[PDB]
Amino acid sequence: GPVPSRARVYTDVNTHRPSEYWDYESHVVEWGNQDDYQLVRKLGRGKYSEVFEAINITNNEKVVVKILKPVKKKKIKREIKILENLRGGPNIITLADIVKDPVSRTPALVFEHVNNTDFKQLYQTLTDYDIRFYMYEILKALDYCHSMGIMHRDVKPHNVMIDHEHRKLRLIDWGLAEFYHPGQEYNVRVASRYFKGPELLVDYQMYDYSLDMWSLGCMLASMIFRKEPFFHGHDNYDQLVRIAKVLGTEDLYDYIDKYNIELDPRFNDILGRHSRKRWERFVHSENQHLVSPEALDFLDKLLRYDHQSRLTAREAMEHPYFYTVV
Ligand SMILES: NCCCCNCc1ccc(-c2ccccc2)c(Cl)c1
Ligand SMILES: NCCCCNCc1ccc(-c2ccccc2)c(Cl)c1
Repeated sequence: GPVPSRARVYTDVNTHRPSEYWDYESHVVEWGNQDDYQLVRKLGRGKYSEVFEAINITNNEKVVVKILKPVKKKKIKREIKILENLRGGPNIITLADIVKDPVSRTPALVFEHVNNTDFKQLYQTLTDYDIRFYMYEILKALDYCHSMGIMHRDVKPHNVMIDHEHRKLRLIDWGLAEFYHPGQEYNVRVASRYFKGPELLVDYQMYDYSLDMWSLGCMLASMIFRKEPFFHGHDNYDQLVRIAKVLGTEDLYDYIDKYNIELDPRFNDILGRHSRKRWERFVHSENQHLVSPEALDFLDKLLRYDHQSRLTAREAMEHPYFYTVV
């Protein structure tokens, strides 16, 4: 069968902690008052959620209310426990309350308000420095949650809120987040298609925090190259082919050989043969002002098939690409 794997960092953080920290099914939820909050407007719509801007009428402070379609109670408890565990961590969205609607029998999470600036207008005003600045803020969030034994598993631009006026960044939507336990086999149906790590696509279940580092690499490539998304798969199988068109098929076979992975038969007629591309091939007139040798070197160390060969969040923070940031 497949060769086992474990995280190179924070491997045993949950092993050395008591069950109260990671056994989310045993966590006791305590509701606040739904009457403290007045809904203002709809911000977005998720698979099993609706996000609203609200006002806490007891202090006249704006908040964010995430109403959850309670399709799986276990999943709601997981998200609540993780949010409670990470509360106060750098650039982590702050869970301020948990409320219930008794008539519809619906739970809601109340968060600190983040004034998100428009992402489409944020493009082409962003400089090389801004990308390095905001990439560093995301790394602080990831190094923190990984150090807390938690994998986000849904890193993408939709899950990163930026208040550009105050240079404030928050990593949000911890609904797919999970406790890392060495040796555990996780569900590969996590992250959004374009941000899915090769481990998920080849059905390698013993993954870790390094999955978030791949997703972060997809975001960096799309920002510096002005190509959204960077890896444009039309399905989960085609997503690996899009990756293989860049990283090449040679290294892909080295990765599946190292972990003794069996490729799904669906990859037989679509994978083909692809040479390893130079990152400099993606440089064009519209993006060259955001690209540098240090950005390319950093990108090359995140976008690796081998999850163990990717920079951890702390190693990434020490990369020359971030020498210009505080
Ligand atoms: N006269 C009472 C004024 C406050 C009314 N409360 C508004 C309110 C009602 C329900 C909810 C709610 C909706 C879905 C799930 C969980 C909670 C909220 Cl956030 C707010
Ligand atoms: N679901 C709420 C919508 C949030 C939109 N996110 C805006 C955003 C803007 C820029 C970025 C960004 C900045 C620097 C480097 C890479 C990415 C992100 Cl992650 C996110």
